[PDB]
Amino acid sequence: HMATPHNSAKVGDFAETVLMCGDPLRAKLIADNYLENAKQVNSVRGMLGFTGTYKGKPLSVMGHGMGIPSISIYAEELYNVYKVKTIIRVGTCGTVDPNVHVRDVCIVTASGTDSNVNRMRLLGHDFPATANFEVVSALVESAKALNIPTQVGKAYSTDIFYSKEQGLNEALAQYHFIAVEMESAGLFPIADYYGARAGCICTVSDHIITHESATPEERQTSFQNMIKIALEATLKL
Amino acid sequence: HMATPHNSAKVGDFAETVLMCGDPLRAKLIADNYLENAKQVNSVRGMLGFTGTYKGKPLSVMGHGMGIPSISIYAEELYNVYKVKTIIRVGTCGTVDPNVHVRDVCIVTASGTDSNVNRMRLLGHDFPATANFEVVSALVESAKALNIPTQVGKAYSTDIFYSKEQGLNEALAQYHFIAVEMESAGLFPIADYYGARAGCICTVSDHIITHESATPEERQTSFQNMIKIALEATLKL
Amino acid sequence: HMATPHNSAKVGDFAETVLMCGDPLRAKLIADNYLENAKQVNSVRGMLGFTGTYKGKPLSVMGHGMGIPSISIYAEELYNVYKVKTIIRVGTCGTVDPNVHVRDVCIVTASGTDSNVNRMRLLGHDFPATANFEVVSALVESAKALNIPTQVGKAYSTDIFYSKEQGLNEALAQYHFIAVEMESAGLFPIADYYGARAGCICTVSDHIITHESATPEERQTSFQNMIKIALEATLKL
Amino acid sequence: HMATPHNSAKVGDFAETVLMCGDPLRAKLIADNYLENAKQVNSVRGMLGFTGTYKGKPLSVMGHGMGIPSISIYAEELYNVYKVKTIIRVGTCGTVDPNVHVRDVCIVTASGTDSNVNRMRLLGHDFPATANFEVVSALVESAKALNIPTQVGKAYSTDIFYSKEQGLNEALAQYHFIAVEMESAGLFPIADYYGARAGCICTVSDHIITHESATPEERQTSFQNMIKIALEATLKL
Amino acid sequence: HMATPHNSAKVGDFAETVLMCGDPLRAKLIADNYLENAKQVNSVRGMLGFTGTYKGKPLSVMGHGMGIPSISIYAEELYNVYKVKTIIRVGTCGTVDPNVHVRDVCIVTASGTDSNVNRMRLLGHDFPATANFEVVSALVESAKALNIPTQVGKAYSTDIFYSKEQGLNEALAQYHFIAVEMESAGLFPIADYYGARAGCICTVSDHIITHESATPEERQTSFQNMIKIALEATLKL
Amino acid sequence: HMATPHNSAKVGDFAETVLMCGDPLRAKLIADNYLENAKQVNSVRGMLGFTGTYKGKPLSVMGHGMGIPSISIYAEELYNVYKVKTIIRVGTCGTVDPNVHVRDVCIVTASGTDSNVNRMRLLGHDFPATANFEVVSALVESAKALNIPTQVGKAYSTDIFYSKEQGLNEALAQYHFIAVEMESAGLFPIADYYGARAGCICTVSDHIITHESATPEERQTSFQNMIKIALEATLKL
Repeated sequence: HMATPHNSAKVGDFAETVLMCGDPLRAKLIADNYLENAKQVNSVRGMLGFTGTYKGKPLSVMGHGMGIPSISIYAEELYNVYKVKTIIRVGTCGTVDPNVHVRDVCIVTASGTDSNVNRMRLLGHDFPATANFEVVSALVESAKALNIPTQVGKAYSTDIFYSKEQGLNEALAQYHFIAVEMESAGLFPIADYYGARAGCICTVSDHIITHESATPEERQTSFQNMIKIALEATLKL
Repeated sequence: HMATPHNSAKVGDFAETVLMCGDPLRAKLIADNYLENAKQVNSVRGMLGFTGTYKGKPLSVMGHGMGIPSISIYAEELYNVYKVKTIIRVGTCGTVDPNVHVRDVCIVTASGTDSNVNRMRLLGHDFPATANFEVVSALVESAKALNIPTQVGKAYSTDIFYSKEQGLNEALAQYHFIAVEMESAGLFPIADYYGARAGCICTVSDHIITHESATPEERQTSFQNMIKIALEATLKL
Repeated sequence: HMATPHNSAKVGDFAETVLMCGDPLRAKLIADNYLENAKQVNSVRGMLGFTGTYKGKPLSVMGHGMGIPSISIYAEELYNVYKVKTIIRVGTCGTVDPNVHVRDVCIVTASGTDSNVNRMRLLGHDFPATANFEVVSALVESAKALNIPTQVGKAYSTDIFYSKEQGLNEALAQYHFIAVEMESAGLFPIADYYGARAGCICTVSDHIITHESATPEERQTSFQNMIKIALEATLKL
Repeated sequence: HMATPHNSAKVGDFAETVLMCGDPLRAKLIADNYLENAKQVNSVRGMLGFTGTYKGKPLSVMGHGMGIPSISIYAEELYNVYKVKTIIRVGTCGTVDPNVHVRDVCIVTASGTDSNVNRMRLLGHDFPATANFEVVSALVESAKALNIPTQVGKAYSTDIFYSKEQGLNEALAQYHFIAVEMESAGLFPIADYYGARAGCICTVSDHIITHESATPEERQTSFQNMIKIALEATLKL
Repeated sequence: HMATPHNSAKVGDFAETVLMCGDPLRAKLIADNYLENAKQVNSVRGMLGFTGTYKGKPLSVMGHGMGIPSISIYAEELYNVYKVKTIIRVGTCGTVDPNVHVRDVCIVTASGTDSNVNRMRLLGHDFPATANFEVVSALVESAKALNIPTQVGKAYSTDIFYSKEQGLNEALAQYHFIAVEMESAGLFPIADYYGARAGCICTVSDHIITHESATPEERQTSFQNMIKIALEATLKL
Repeated sequence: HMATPHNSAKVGDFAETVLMCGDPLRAKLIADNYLENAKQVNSVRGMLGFTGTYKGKPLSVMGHGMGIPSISIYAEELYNVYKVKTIIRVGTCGTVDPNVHVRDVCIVTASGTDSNVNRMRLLGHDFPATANFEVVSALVESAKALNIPTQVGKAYSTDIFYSKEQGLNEALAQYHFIAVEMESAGLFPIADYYGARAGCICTVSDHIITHESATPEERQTSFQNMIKIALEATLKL
């Protein structure tokens, strides 16, 4: 009998800090290239998860799939069953902000959404999906120590990758949303429920307004910046 | 350059009919054990997809991940880029209906949801996520020919696997929803948008109100029934 | 001492199968021209209802008035007090679909709406108003036996006949809604509540986008086809 | 070709003031017992309408059927096509107010609702369905002149006669709603749109909280009071 | 220990009738120029309140600040703690109605809003913020005795003075809202809760569509008219 | 002609950094006891505002009234007309969190709300009212330098001081909201619109759940601690 319907890991197999990204093959890339002593601890549904050490400190990395419902399953389980204390989401994003550019690293303070999941948690009201301040601060300070500039601010998590919605990008730009992605607004309230911590850091692959797009080489540079910031932050958490 | 951001398959690598299930490893099980001549055509993000034949007719099977946002990405791409004509979702479900029991096969005619994705398509109004009548009929007729009883009726697709919502199950039972799952309400409107076809068939693993639960052996038997119905239906579609 | 506040019929005065249309004078025309041994069983509020036989089987026909609140009153009473098992709504509709034309016969699988009644039944969520599959199938098979082509698919039930809403028609057309009327979305959830069956069949009088319109002579012919399909379907139910 | 799809009357056949009630047979009773020089001007769908004189002044009376969608059709047509200036709704109601009793006459100043029709008119915001002040005033003074006490205050128009909603009656009572009915909230905004006038007066048939119910004799007394108030008010309008 | 968190007055220091305006300095001007024996009874938060007599009858005047939340605090306290029976709001307003002009006096019968406060009182439904009919009638009659023409009809209370909302003014004009301000819709339901009375009268300082605006001398003239109407109305209440 | 309808200050009369609190008399106390060379720059509506220096750096202090609509007027004007760059709200709050106590200092990262103002800015979606990270960090370190412990996390801004809402406090506690107040959720999106910065710090006067309450002497100690944290923070901003 598995510890959860979606994870074959035993309790204790996950470290107290987990980095998560949507693509399980990127979780494997992170484990292979940045973790020592790495072991695979889950392969249910292909959602690869790993546990090793980064500069001596135990750390896990696991895929979360695409969209709020998917990350909600995995994060709820990590906090509840596996007793994880901190999850940092790592990924790519689009941007609409006029002063944010392709290749920028975005540290998320809070995330809006077009999902109903947070209204359902707070009697239909506005519940800001808010990153933990110690996690945000650790990402900011790590980036500074690594000499990597960052953008710090709001994300927007959508349920629909293939948006047909007119006027959305313009409103997001007006209020200086810096990242558009699909998961962070589902993660932060789950961390709240469990008295635990979460954050998110993303790299800008596309400017939704100007249509600038990162080259493969720029995506490599940005990814290497982002993952080093996240990894060094875990030593602080 | 991949044909889509989430699929490395070339146009033409997918048959005009695709079976989809949330777990890519179950897609592989279907391809290996029920399709002949199965070839893997996608492994991006571990979301395995295959193309082979059932009784000589080309058929594909691919994972769709968990939740409406995930299936929406994959289905939008299959209809738009790969020119798929028919998607049949296959899976397990819970039930709340007093006349539905563990091991029952459920053929979905329409699906409700707590997602916002369909309100956003229809100016905020009620948009029923409705299965295609030829697909539903093909599934019903296939089951009749295979001597397998079916329940035919409404599903409910939730964004939240780990529900904390009081009164929901009782209202679903009152109106005889037969299946609770997480994806069909996102699939059916995308098929509409592309002038294409979709349906869903599921087997009951759990009764959410009585707490009865299928054993692993029962889940295997149910799966075998369901998949035979779906495969035979594809010959009619 | 009436059995309901809106119906003087005694329990037993209605057959288990009832055809309903908005106009009570059309219910009388159906009863006079297609039922044998028809007896008037209600005239409260002018909402004429009749009971006789069609080809030997008991059948009733009654008006339901205009709009969801009106049909809700009459259908709730028919299922609850009069122990009706099957209601088939018959009527005319508009269409927005590019491939549906005036004079087409539409068999409804599910209906969207701008009403709040179904959100109120399902804790504010999306509750698809869904026709019973056996009823839909009986109507489809009846039309086939009569060599009458049909369109099968979604309707949209509006509270506002004199719409002023910009963009609605275009969105309905985009998702291939085939019929626009005012009642079916209220009928189907009431059938669900009582564990009973309902369906709807309509003929297109107007194309809302192209502005084509049926002549009076064409409306009479369409009506005759539609009512024959429904009557023959009742024999299979 | 009829002047509207629901009314065979010619332009000019309706007086500038129209009394309306849900039951067309009650419209006929009002015409038969209170109008002189009465002629029937509509019988489409059985929705009887009449035009005569009350104490020398032309006055019409017509049924409107049950529910907001039904009255919306007939009232929109009366103001737009028939150039009516004033509609007064007359009917029965329930009450929840602790200081209102069965047999009381209620003059409606504004009406709440669970319908979406008024949100759709005002960009989703709160649009109070508000009676015209001159009409309200004419009803109040007419009652004073006739020595009939009245209750003056808010109504609530519901789409669901067979309510299953918990806590509604208690909230309506807390805010001293005096009448529960099904149509007035749909009438007043249409009058607004046409720069015209509307009101509503109702007699209490039932106390929804205490379950007191008017006897047939009490219903006769209250009806005679209400209709005399309405008729006398028309002379001032 | 103060009688409320926002008011230093002792129980009884307020008359049973209170005029309120947004600007506490204007409340002081009203007390100084129109009340006899006026004494200041509150200065908490600068929200000046006063109690005196007008033509022998006890009357109070107090500021309520800007917006629904502010007036909700002060009015709730006045009705609950200070046992006030009647509150009349006096102020300035904009208009969008084509037949309303700068300097007009508007007597409010009911008020719409973009606030959520009334939906939260009535289980999410439409709750009309409705003025007490005796107050409306007293204001109308007072104006007539003073030979001052008045406009009588709906207001709209917004939370956002600096509106950026497209299409709102056009919709308000189409349904003949005569006044735009920020507080009345919050006042009237609180009066209902306590079984008390409220009304609102304002003078048009700006036409939002034509951009016409009152001169300072005209604003003084209209204010004197409006305040005299309110004062005389208090003698009838 | 005033620079704005609610403020008599000339352009330039406000420093680029402004502390704001609800009570204008508390604004006056802050200016008198903590600013040097303070001059009053506004008295419209009694909403006192002042400008001086703190430790040599220009600084203003002004009241904002009670509730989101009030602070929206003043903050919009300060950012737009007066070209303010940073607003820090200072005040008192309640708490429901089990780990937060009376006298605690709360630094707000983001604020939820039952207001509609932010949905109206983002096409009906969830828009998190989010404090600027540099401001939050300036407040946290200022407290660290002063050896004052702080709580950092979410606030909830309500429109209704006199809440009657069942289950709200329990949900706020479950998700570890640390502060309940009435304004911050309105401030943060306005700062966003103008490309500027805002934050909020409050001291807990009351525990809503335990009913523990600050003595007047304790409120004074906490207020001084909070205000010194804000003042020192302005020197880093």
